Amino acid sequence: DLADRFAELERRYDARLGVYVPATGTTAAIEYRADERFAFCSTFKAPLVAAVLHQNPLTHLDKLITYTSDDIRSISPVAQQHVQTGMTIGQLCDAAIRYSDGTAANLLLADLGGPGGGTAAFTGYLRSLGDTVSRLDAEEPELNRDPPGDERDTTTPHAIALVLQQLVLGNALPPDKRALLTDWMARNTTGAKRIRAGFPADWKVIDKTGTGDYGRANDIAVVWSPTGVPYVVAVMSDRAGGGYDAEPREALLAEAATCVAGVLA
Ligand SMILES: *C(=O)[C@@H]([C@@H]1N=C(C(=O)O)[C@@H](S[C@@H]2CN[C@H](C(=O)N(C)C)C2)[C@@H]1C)[C@@H](C)O
Repeated sequence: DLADRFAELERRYDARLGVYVPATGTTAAIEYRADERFAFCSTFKAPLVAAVLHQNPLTHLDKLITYTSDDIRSISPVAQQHVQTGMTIGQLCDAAIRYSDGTAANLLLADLGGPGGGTAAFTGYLRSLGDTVSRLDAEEPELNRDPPGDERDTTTPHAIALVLQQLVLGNALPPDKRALLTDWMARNTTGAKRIRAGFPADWKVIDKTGTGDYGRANDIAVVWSPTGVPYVVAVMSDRAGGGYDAEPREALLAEAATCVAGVLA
């Protein structure tokens, strides 16, 4: 019984866990707290890259963006290496997805442009995909810091799974732009201990992680069975009971993903 297993994990990790897998052909939707709000943390960077791709000719990827010391305000493993030379939009998309680079995401928000440093256009992009739930209100680092229960900078496992499904499996993007997004997520370096850890090696996994204060740990993925049947898997968690400094616990996500993988196999 999945719901019992997920409740057990909540008790084990003193956590709140949300899980959504959209219905398919012959699988029912899997849902646990799936309509509860959880902080996006860095999972917003997947739809952000989609927004930027959609908004511009493909060769906008080649535009050089320059930035400086006062632009580095959050974990930025790539942008910190590159501050002296600048980064192209393509490099920024790569870093935002594959290293979950915060400065890259801030610069991409600015590229999208408009009110709230790009957060309003980002939210507008989600609305165009029929997501009337999610909202982005701040950039890095503030978007990870909203107190438990606060709706700012939140999505739900349900809302984000339906968004990701459109982006990767559906027709939200033209095939060329879709492939760019899928490949970046395929090559993610931050997800080995999350949804990836719950699925057997012969299943393909592409994903974007999120980690934040109050013990926040998220992962959104598309997985393909060894016969090429795709499923979207959104797992979100927090450990608000430990306060602001509560440690995120990836193991929770690995276990929840293992439970999902068992139903889908
Ligand atoms: C987004 O959630 C935030 C960043 N996203 C992270 C993630 O998805 O895991 C981490 S960065 C990632 C894990 N640690 C590695 C690292 O190189 N350092 C921590 C230095 C890579 C991060 C909280 C947001 C700040 O963009």
